[PDB]
Amino acid sequence: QDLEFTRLPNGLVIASLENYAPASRIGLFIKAGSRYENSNNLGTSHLLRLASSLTTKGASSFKITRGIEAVGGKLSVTSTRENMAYTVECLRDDVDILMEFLLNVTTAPEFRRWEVAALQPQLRIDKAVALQNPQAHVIENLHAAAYRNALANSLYCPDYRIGKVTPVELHDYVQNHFTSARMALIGLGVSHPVLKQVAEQFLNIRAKAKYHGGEIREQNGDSLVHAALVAESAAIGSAEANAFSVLQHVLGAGPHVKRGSNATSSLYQAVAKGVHQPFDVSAFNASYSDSGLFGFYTISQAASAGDVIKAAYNQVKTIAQGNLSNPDVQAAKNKLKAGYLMSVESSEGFLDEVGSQALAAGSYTPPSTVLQQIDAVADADVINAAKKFVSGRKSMAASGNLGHTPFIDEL
Amino acid sequence: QDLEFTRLPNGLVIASLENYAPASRIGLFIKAGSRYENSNNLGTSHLLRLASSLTTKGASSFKITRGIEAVGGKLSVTSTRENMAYTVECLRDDVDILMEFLLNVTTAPEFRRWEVAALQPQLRIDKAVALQNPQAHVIENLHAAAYRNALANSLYCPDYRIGKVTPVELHDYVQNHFTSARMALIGLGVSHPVLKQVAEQFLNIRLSGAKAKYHGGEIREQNGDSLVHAALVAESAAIGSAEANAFSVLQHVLGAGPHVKRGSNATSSLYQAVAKGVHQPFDVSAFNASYSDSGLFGFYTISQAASAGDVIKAAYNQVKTIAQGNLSNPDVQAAKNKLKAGYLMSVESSEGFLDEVGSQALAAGSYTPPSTVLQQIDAVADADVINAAKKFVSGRKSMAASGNLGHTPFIDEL
Repeated sequence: QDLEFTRLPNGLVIASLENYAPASRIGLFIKAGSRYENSNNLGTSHLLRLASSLTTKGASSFKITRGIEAVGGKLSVTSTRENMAYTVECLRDDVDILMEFLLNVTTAPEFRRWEVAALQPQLRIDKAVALQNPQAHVIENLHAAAYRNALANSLYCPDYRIGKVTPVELHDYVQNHFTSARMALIGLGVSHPVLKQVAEQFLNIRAKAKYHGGEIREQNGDSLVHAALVAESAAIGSAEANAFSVLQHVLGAGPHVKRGSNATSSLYQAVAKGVHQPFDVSAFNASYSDSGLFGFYTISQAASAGDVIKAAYNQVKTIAQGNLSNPDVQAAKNKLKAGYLMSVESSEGFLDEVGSQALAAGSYTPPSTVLQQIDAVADADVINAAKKFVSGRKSMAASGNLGHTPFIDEL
Repeated sequence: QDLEFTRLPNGLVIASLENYAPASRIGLFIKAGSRYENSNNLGTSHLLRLASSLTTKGASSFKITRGIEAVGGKLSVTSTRENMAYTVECLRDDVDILMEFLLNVTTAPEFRRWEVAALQPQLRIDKAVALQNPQAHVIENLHAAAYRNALANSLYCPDYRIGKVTPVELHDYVQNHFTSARMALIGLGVSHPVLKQVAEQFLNIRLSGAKAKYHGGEIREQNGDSLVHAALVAESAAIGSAEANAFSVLQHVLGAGPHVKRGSNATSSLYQAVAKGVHQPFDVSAFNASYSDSGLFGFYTISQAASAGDVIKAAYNQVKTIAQGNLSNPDVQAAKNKLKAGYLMSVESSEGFLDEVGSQALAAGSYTPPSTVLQQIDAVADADVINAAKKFVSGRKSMAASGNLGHTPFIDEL
């Protein structure tokens, strides 16, 4: 079948693709990420990721939990700095139940304060777990430096707001962003007019990422240095941004082979020529509706990172000068064509690509057309892309034992 | 009497001033602050501030504690990023006891590991107490930005080194910096050759320091607090330079805190300049830090969350106008009278005097009498004070804050 798609006069979107799968899948995306938080109501969105499965006007927290598990369904939340996502899974004989539970969470939650207060310390858990993975320190402390207010906001609540988030801020945040204009309802293995029936019946309701640059240095006790160095980018959808996406793979954005030596990654090889001590490196490419970021992510030892980062910085530098050949670029295209299609292979990874476009575009982009956009990329744009990285103002962030780590200006 | 002074061939210094006070006072200063810590052995000096009153080869931790208290003496430690200080108080009939305890702490401590491990969590206390006073966040997070390695080091141990400081690092830090070349023994109400007798007998003993390379930058510690604490500074002149005295004058011209209780700081150009714009509770004052290698100068800020962006610009402009040339002699003459007072009032006590004696002694080959210091104040020209302000405006900046920064600017917006 083909992906249905439309829009409501209230600005709401619907899609549908009856894949004939046994298990349906429905996902309500939205533009209510963490960038929409001011300095006052921080940690709000982290509470909302957990505020699902709470009391509603349509049902209680107990009915929701068991009513889902009785049919063996699923309920999961995903967030980005821009977008949020409420998603379900179930069998297509059980769609109508999960919707009634889904919308009561989204549309009309009550957020009774005691349930909220019992939920606050869960933040300390979900945060500190995900910060075991050291990248989450770096990336969060990185966006705090590159950008000022909006996209610099953390997905994860800071420590001082714990037990201070009110229901008042939530309902405000609900009413201020959970609007039909910002939403995009999506369903797979499901018919189109059903979601029309649901949305018309129920969902029919009512800052800038200013770049600054800078640097963070989180000295900690750990033998490995985690570090990143980036510059301002192009927003998603620009052909300019596709050039970075190509440039990302030219440098090598992680191994394709298990335990491979990353033979084609110009960075990992360029570092290997200088360094002979365990390391890792890869291309970082973040994109957003207003802006994005590009550069590379670093892992090294405490007494060798100062060599690794310079080598990566020079490899990008040579490519900006003009040192780049077509087949190298053609290879990165074949990678990018693969990275996209392999992402949307599953129902889930597909589902993220559908509504992201739907919120960021007035229509779904078929993947075949995306492949055409890849081929449209010129090698010179990829070079001018690298020029921006070198010439543009930088943003930096690290964590570890920084006894030998340089700064921006030394690079 | 007059302040005795000399130096030993091993590079050790002694002074003495028999003030005929009932209570003696002795202080062993040294160049072993926090700048001498690398990234590996951080928190070391914070442990040493507490590692006093531990076991030694000369005595046990119990003997030291009670033997002092039995005579009602005192033992206190002071540290700076450059210097440390071990000081005592006692009655002059009880000098020889406190010395034997003092030197055994300094000269030959054992640092037996279990006592050390029982002492580690005390760091979490002494730190977090002093960080109740919000300035300590700002100032520490400030030096981390202005400077790279040496003076950027915190006096206070970071959280990850807790329970990881070894005795090995200490004895190394002892042997690497507790040398006779870096010390300066001082005693008041005490005779000179006594300290000569002690030092020659005991202190006659044997890592280099690092540079305070300036970088600039900014820190922004978003927290839940209605008040914004903030600072903005630039690179300075080291202590002893006549250049540095100009800042010290410029410090008082702007107003480095009230002289009157609850006064409106009538002469503080900053507090008045802010007052012309703002009509909501605030505070501001001149910040002037100086060090042997470098220093810092600027101003410290306190404002509300939704008004600091106006306060800092007003202070920035008041300094800016003065750099352009807007400055008169009697305004400058007033700040001199302040500075002449701030110095003399500091060295009024035996204690505040004692810090001024040995600081010079470590940073100079001889004591500077205060009368000569007053001459150096009068030597300052108004134009140097203006060129001083030019450096603040023209030089690269360093910034730091803490609070609700919803409306707070950056360096570049200033």
